[PDB]
Parts: sequence; C-alpha cells; structure tokens
Amino acid sequence: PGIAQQWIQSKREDIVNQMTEACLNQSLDALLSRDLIMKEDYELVSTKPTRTSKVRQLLDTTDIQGEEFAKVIVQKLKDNKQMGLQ
Amino acid sequence: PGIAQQWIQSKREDIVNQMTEACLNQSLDALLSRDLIMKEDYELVSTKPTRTSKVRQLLDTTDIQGEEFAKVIVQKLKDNKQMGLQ
Amino acid sequence: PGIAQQWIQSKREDIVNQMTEACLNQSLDALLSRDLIMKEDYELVSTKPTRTSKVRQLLDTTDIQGEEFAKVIVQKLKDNKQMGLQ
Amino acid sequence: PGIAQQWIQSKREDIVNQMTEACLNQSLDALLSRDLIMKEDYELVSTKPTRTSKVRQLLDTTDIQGEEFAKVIVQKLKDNKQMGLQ
Amino acid sequence: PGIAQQWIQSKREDIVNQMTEACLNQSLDALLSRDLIMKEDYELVSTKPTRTSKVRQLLDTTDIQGEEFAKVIVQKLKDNKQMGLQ
Amino acid sequence: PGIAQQWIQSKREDIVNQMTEACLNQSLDALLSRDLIMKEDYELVSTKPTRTSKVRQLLDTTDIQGEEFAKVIVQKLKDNKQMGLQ
Amino acid sequence: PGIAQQWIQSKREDIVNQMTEACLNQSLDALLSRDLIMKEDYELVSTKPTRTSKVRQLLDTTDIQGEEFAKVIVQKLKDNKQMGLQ
Amino acid sequence: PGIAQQWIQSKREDIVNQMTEACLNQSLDALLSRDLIMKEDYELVSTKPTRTSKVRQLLDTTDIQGEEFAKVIVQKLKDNKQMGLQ
Amino acid sequence: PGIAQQWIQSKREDIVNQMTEACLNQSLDALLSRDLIMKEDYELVSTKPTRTSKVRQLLDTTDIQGEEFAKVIVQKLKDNKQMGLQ
Amino acid sequence: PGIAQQWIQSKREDIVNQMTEACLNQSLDALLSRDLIMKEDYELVSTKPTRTSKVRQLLDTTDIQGEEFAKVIVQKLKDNKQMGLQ
Repeated sequence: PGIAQQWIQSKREDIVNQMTEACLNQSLDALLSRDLIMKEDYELVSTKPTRTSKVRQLLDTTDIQGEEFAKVIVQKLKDNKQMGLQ
Repeated sequence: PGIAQQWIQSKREDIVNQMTEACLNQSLDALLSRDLIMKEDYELVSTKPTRTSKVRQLLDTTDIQGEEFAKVIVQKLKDNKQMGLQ
Repeated sequence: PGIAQQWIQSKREDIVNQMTEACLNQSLDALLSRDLIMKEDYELVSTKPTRTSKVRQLLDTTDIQGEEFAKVIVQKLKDNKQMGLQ
Repeated sequence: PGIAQQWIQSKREDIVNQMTEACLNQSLDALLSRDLIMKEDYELVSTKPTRTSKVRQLLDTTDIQGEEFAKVIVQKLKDNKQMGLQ
Repeated sequence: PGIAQQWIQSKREDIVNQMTEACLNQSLDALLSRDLIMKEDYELVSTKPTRTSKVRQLLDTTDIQGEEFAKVIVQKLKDNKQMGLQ
Repeated sequence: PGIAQQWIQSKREDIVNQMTEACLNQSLDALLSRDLIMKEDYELVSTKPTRTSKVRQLLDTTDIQGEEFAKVIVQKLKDNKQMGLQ
Repeated sequence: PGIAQQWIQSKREDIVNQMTEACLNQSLDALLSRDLIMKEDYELVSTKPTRTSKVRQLLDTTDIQGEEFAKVIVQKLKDNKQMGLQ
Repeated sequence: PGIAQQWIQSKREDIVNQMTEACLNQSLDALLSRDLIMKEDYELVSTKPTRTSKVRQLLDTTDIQGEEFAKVIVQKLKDNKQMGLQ
Repeated sequence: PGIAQQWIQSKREDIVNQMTEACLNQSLDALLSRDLIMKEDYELVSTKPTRTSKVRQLLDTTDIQGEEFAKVIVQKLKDNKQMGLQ
Repeated sequence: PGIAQQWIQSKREDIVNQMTEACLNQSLDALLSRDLIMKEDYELVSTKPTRTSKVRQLLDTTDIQGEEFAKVIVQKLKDNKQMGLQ
C-alpha cells in the first residue's frame, strides 16, 4: 500500500503525460543523491529510447520501491509549478 | 458474460490489429490508476516482445476480469478517434 | 483493410526510401494538429535514431490506425512534388 | 486536455513553420523568468542544431507541461504581429 | 518442399551471417507491399533485440510460408551485390 | 533507381570533396525556388557546422527525393565550370 | 562504495545544475591526461547534444569508475571557486 | 572450473558495477580480433538497451566460454587503471 | 571467412581507435558510390551519436557484407597514411 | 600507444589552454601540407565556433591518428617559444 504511494498510483495517468523528461531527470538523478535508488536501474530507465517508457520505468519502480522512495519523489514534483496534490 | 464485455470479445479481431501500442499503453497504465488492474500483471503484458501479444495479453485479461474492468477500457478506446461502437 | 490504406501498404517499399525525414515530420507533427495521432507515440517514432525506422514506425502506425488516419497522411504526401498516386 | 492548450495543438503545424527562432527564443527565455520552465530542459531545446526541432522540442514540452505553462506562451505569440487566435 | 525454397534452406547458414539488417529490412518491409506477409508477424520479427534472431525469425517464416513467399525474397537478395545463386 | 540519379550516387565521392559550399548554396537555395525542396529541411542541411555534412545532408536528401529533384540539381552543377558528366 | 565517491553521489543533484560545461570540459579533458579515463568514452560524453547529459554521462562514469578516478575529479572541482566540500 | 576464470566469477559483483561500457566495448570488440568470440553473439550483447545487461551478457558468456577466452579478457581489464587482481 | 576480410577482423581493435571519423566518412560515403552498400543503413551508421559506434556499426557491417564489400574499404584505408597491412 | 603520442596525451590539459588558435592554425594548416591530415576533417575542426573545441577537435584527432601524425605536430609546437618537452 503505502502512504507516500497514495497519490502516484492514483494519478499515474496524469503523471505519465504531464511529467516532462527533465522534470523526470531532475528528480531521478536526485534519487541517486541519498543512495536511495540503485546505481544500475538508473541506466535501465534512462536507456529507454522513448520518453513514454522513460517516465514509466521510474513510475513502476516507484510502485515497487517503498514509501521512503516515493516520499522524496513527490516534493520534487510539487516544487515544479505543475499541479498540486499530496 | 458481462455488459461491458458485449463488444470487446465481439471485435477482438478488430481490436488486435487496430489498437496501437500507445493506445494500448495510454489505457493499460490508466488501469493502474484506480488500482483496478493488478500491479504485477502489468509487467507481464508489457514484457511481451511483440505487440501482437502485448495487446492480447491485455485482451484476454479483460476477458477474465469483470465488467467493472472492461467498462473503463472502452471509453479509453472511444476517446481516441479510431472507431465507435459501445 | 481500408480505403485510405489502399496505397500506403501498396507502396510501403516506395514510401520508406522516398519520403524524407522532414516530409515525414511535416506530416507527423501535423497528425497532432487534429488530435488525430496520440501524444505519446510521437516521441516513440521521433526517438528512433535512424531515419529508416523513424519513417517506418509511422508506417506501421498508419497500418494499424484507421482509414481516418491515413486519409490525412496521403495529401500531405501529394502536396509535396514527389510522386502521385491516390 | 487544458484550456490554454486548446490552440497550440490545434495549430501546431501552423506554429512550427511560422514561429521564427527569435520569436521562439524571446518567449522560451521568458519561460525561465517566472521559474516556470525548468533550468535544464532549456539547453536541451536550444541545443537542437536545426530550427525545425528547436521549435518543436518546445512544442511538445508545452504539450506535456500544464495549462499554466501554455497560458504564458500564447500572449508572447500574440504580441508579435504574426496571427491572432486565442 | 518448394522451388523457390530450393536455396534459402540450402544456404541458411550463409544467409544468417551475410544478410545484413537493412538488407533484411529493405526486403521484409517489401514483403508487406503485396500484402504477401502478414501485418502482425512483422512486429514479431522486428522486435527481436538481437539481429541474429531478427534475420532468422524471417528465415523460418520463409521456411513455413509458401514458394510464392520465397520467390520474392530471393531477387531482393540478388539485386544487392552480395552473392549470386538462384 | 531514377534517371536523374544515375550520376549523383555514381560520383558521390566526387561531389562531396569537389562541390564547394557556395556551389552547394547557390543550388540548395535554388531548390526552394520551385517549392521543390521543403522549407524546413533547409535549415537542417544549412545548420550543419562542418561543410562535409553540409554537402552530404543534401546529398542523401537527393538520394531519397525523386528524379524531379535531382534533374534540377544537376545543371546547377554543370553550369559551374567544375566537371562535366550527365 | 569508495572514499573519493563519498561526495559526488552525495551532491549529484548539486553537481548537475552547478558544474558548467567548461568546468565539465576543463576536468574531463584532464581525465585523459593521466590516461585515467578511456579514449573512446570521451567522444560519448562530449557527443551528448544537451549539457544535462553531457555532465551526467561523466557523472555516472565516475559512479562506475574507481576511487582513483573520482579522487582527481574532485580538486578539479575545488580549484574552481564554486562550492567547497570534500 | 578454469584458471583464467578463477577471478571473474570471484569478483563478478565487482565487475558489473565497475567495468564501464567503453571498457566493456574496448575489450568486447577486441574479442573479435582473434576470432575468439563469435560474430553473432556480439550483436546480442551490444543490443541490450541497459548497460547492466550489456556487461553481464558478456559476463556469463565468459562464464561459459573457455579459459582461453577469459585469459584475454583479464589483461584488457588490468591495463585500465581500475583495480588489480589476477 | 573471406579474403578481403582476412585483416579487418584481425585488426578491428586497431581500426576502432585509429580510423578517424572523416576517414570513416570519406570511405563510407564512397561505399554508396558503386551502389555497394545500401542506401538506408547509411543513416543508421551515421546517426550514432558517438564515434565509437559510428565506426563500429560500419565495422560489423563489413563483417557481414561480402568480400567484395571489404575489398574496397581496404585501399580507402591504405591511401590514408595511417598504417599498412593488406 | 605511440612514441610521438607519449606527450600530447600527457599534457593535453596543458596544450588546451596554452596552444593559441594561430599556433593551432599554423600547424593544422601545415598538416595538409604533406597530405598528412585529411581534406574534410579540416573544416570540421575549424568550424568549431569556440576555440576550446577548435583546439581539442585536433587534440582528439591526434589521439586517433598515428604516430606519424603526432611526430610532425610536436616540433610545430616546439619551434614556438612556448614550453619544451618532447
């Protein structure tokens, strides 16, 4: 389940066609800052040639990683003036 | 039987060679928005290397899942200007 | 089958090595003008590094999308002084 | 969908071959004025060697960013005496 | 048996490591020109990640499809200055 | 194949290191005179920083565009006292 | 793990939007001075068209190369008056 | 077992996240120099989209190929100033 | 096997880090002069962003194309004062 | 490796910010005197708008070209009263 994952599964159809590739990559590179994502799934989500799987290979990784994963991907998506829901 | 499944079995031969892979994936990722499909059959239908089973592994999953499953896969196939039958 | 698709499958070997990448992109970006192609298969056909799949990932998308799709890709290929067959 | 995006997808084929590179850049640099676009997709849209992708890498970024993004790119395209539609 | 298939099974070990992927794809896309191959095995042979099965998934498809299939795959392999045997 | 393209593929190695950048540009700008090349591949061939791709991005564009394209690029290369072969 | 890599993964989100492209290139060309980086990954990190991957294709290369790699990339980032943390 | 394979299975977890993709490819292309690896598993290990399987599809190929295979992959990993163990 | 391919597989590790990108392109464009390479693998080897695959996507194409292919790529590498072995 | 290249990789960080653009160009034009560099990489290194890549696009070309290349670029850098190391 998860408390940080109350919303990213709820608006996954929102966050696939609204989170741009740099707002993807300003956060996904930030996931390697706390050693909080792994250091070899990064070149599996970045190596996707299209962006529609470059965002979703993160978006199922955040479905499987813990709530301590998604609690830091969310304010990196609220600091961008995109849309606001916690 | 089903009321939402009155049509997807009726035009399964239509929907295999007319529903493209992104119109597949704009709806199949939307199935995880309501927690309405599961979170581990998704990487079983997306991991199909060809598209002719990437669409049909959804299309038998919607044959087995309920009418509350297929009632939301249908207007995600009517909003796309493809073909119209309810 | 299709009536607009009477010709693009007929001369697919013609249209792969004769439709240039800008005549590709002057029409493929025009497919997003009527909301007539999707908004996330576009960065799957444009992200192809070579042009020989940058044209064909459209050319099978127009094999799977309807005749209302291919009826607008054809006069965008007849306004260019390339070759004329409807 | 979007209300500010009622028009930029509607006339994307217009705005690719009519919005010049400085009317591109007088607005795209203005997107960094409100911290309203990101500060590392800017050198991804400006680094495109041709102009036909220097305008469109903005034009799909405005397809994915919100209506608060496109509501400020539009009067920066109406103050220029080019063409008028809201 | 087959008369057009007198040679492609005879030099299958030749044609796997000598027919390059574009000479593969200049002919395999040409197989969809006469509606002569199907329109959903194409994205099963192209979706092979390696080329050593991207050529052979055609090369067993031409073992199972008729002599009217292989009679058109052969001069698309003789027009290329590669090797000549009918 | 082509009848006007009997020679430009035949002497492409000649025409890359013998057609200078202004004899490139006196003809490539002349291709926009008949609306005979497109109006957004022009700033893709001119934006090449080196001349060795500024000539060849035309020279593969004339490999893909028709014989009505190459039949007008040839006497713009025979009026210049460079070399004569039709 | 690494002792020189105690910090570059720690402030990777810092070093992506603060290390400029010449402070990138004054150090990345200096990595070829000791034969300490390879001589064919250099034109893979420099060939990135945007700077946001021109810095990060080094920044994951320093995640995978040893602590003898990152111990020389760090004082080339402390001699520049940018920010100081070892 | 093997004598050259005394170490690559011993530090496979080391060599997956420390051997970079060009130090992968400076050696894996060198394996085709002695005709010592095959000429159609090369485009099966290079076609892996991520690097974490682009290195390991070599790293199990060197688990199955002989000690004459691994005795030449090792000094191509000791000439690089990475880490030293025979 | 091949007689012209006695050497290019023998010194592939030489020819990857010694054949520069213009000595690549002065020969690879010359391969389209005799209609001797194809006209749609050219924009697959040139579209490689790095040079280390821009040379090798030719160097495996010459591993798969015939000895009549490699017999003309070799004196285009001996006329350049680089290194001499037939 | 190379014997003439014992030093230019050793002091590449020296030679990037110490070899001025005319001492670049008095030697790089001299490389076309013996037909010793090519005649179409010259307008790829000179067309670099900045000098920091106008010197380095030579400085990796001399990393890939032979020791007969670098043995003549060195005394053209020792005749200038700049710094002396062979």
